[PDB]
Amino acid sequence: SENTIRILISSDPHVGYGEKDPVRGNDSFVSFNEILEIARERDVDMILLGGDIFHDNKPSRKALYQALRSLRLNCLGDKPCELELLSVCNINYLDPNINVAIPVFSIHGNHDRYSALDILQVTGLVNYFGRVPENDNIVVSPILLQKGFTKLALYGISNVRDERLYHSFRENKVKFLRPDLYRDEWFNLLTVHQNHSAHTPTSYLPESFIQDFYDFVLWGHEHECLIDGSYNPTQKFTVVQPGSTIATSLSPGETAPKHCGILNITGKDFHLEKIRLRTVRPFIMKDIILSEVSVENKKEVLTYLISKVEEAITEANAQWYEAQEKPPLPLIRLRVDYTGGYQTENPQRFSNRFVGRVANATDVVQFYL
Amino acid sequence: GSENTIRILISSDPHVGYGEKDPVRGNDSFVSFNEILEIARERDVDMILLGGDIFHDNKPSRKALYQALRSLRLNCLGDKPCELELLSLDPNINVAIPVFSIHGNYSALDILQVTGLVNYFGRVPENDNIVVSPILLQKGFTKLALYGISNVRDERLYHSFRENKVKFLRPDLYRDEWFNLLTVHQNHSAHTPTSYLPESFIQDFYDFVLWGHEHECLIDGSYNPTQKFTVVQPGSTIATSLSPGETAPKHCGILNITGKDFHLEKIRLRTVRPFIMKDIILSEVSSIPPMVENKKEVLTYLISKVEEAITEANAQWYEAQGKPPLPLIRLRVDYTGGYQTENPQRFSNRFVGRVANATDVVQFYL
Ligand SMILES: [Mn+2]
Ligand SMILES: [Mn+2]
Ligand SMILES: [Mn+2]
Ligand SMILES: [Mn+2]
Repeated sequence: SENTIRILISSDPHVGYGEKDPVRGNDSFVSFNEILEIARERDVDMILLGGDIFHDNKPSRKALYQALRSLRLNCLGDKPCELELLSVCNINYLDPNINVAIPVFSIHGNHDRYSALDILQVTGLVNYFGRVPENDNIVVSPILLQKGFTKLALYGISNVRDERLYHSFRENKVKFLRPDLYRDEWFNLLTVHQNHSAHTPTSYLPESFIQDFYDFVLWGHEHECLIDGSYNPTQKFTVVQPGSTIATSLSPGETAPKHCGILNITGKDFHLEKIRLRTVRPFIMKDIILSEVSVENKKEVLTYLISKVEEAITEANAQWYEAQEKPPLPLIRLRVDYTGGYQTENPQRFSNRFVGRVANATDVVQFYL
Repeated sequence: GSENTIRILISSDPHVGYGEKDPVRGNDSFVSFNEILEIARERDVDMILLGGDIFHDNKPSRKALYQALRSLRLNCLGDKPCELELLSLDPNINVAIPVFSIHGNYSALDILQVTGLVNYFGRVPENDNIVVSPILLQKGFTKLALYGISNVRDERLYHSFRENKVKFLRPDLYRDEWFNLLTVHQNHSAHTPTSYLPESFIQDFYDFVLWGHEHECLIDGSYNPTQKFTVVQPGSTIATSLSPGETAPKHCGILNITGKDFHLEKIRLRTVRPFIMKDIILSEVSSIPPMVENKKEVLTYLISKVEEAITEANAQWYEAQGKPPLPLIRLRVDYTGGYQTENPQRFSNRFVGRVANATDVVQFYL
């Protein structure tokens, strides 16, 4: 406990997504808050984030305020002054229960002077690292942290266009300034924000392009929770893609239940514990095939799908109780294949049928062939 | 070291953002507001107190907001824990210096407060009726009861006082151990008796009244024998106009309070640009021959006074420090009696790169 660095790890909070929305318009704020709230409740030493912190490129004053609020309420702790408030600005003393500062560390995403990072960072609440100035020639300088005997090297690469990144690695334009003080005695963390898999080989970052000396790799960008990770035995590291904290579209990857994680680093071994996020709105997606189901057909399709949406709703309620009075309006998406001569309907029309019952007021279904 | 003294840096109207987009003066507001806080730190005070008009603009820019927070973190935030050693609580730790302020005239200000760098107070729920709940502070045996009234249109405040609709909630425990400090942001003087706040309307139990909203530095303060308190109108930290009050050299003060006793130390601002102003009556001058083709003469006399004002300005910048920036120079010229004048901007352009307000160098009147 005295030589173990505790890092709460998450990614992609997307602060300010759907601000205007009359149902979901707060989700962003709430969950980014749950993230930092867990960190204090679980008493970690720092927070690491995978980038994509604000959604909008120029965030609202509301968004900026909300991130700041949650950052203070949880990560600032106690402020020292010889001035007591009788009726904080709160006297610290040197008590056993003293509220320490939990510094937040993040790289930048594709969303990420001045500048969203500038206001967070200048208040000393968020620390930005791994930023890249030239894409053609990158020089990654690490953060060096010491807790007890354990030493942690923290390397960062801010989001680079994947193709450009692909070539920079291939042409040797990505150097890692490693330290020579206690060389080979550091735990090396890499925090990136690129696609992990791609349709096109040059549009992602191959795990093989990441040098064997690294022990841990935090994977931003990708929103799907894969918090348990994977061990690359050729590069000898462990890759954790935490996923986002909010469902930023109705894709199958956003349906996997969101978590964050505490990375307990001691010396050179580590332990990672997954922690379910409660504040995230449930998202159940079902794929329906016309051929599988058993032409002048309206009633047969409509009743089935409407009773199939009411199926997902109760399945989504189940998982909010499992994740955790009334649960929040769930997100429901149906992918249906109406091949084989089946009578369809209007997409939004079907989605006006569930107003007040689902949170995605517009696209509850998509009809493909 | 003792310590039973509450030390408070007093200042007002920093007007962060004023003249943001000017090539020359663009950065004055930011630096002078930073100096205020830099001094507070150099002098190890316990807290900062401002009279309001912190931001010049209603919605200050993302730049204006950035600088204020930068200055607040650098000088006021102080050291943070963090139990983790970055390799790139001792006895030389830097403590937090809390900033308290009232309002002048999801705000940027709410950002200042939510970060935990400034505490807005003295808010008024209703303009017609004002109730003032005091912040109670204490450091040792010394007890400070800090009261605020954020700006109210002088006409309504006047009346709200006269009609006994302004109530002060005084704490009942240790009744007289409280040193009572009031922060206001109103006109101190006016030509009609309802558009300023008379010191007489302020209840006699106060001991020190901080007076924002009057930009002119009168930091030496004033004793009110009848009400028995001391009024200190520190002034702004930038010249927000070219008026006579803006000419008095800008200052801030550290206010040491022990028990019901106080003492005010005053500090000259270094970062404030010089501003000299000359009031000129052409009939009060020879060599300017009245009622004949005098334009050539008037011009040399005026151009010389400007030059003369520039030297006084440079000199005043050195007196303050203990190369100067381009000075602010205003000539208020009374041309009555048959004297020929020039275009004000033509005249002001004869000093581009020489003064900091080229567009305005003079004002002609009768
Ligand atoms: Mn991304
Ligand atoms: Mn993202
Ligand atoms: Mn003002
Ligand atoms: Mn004012």
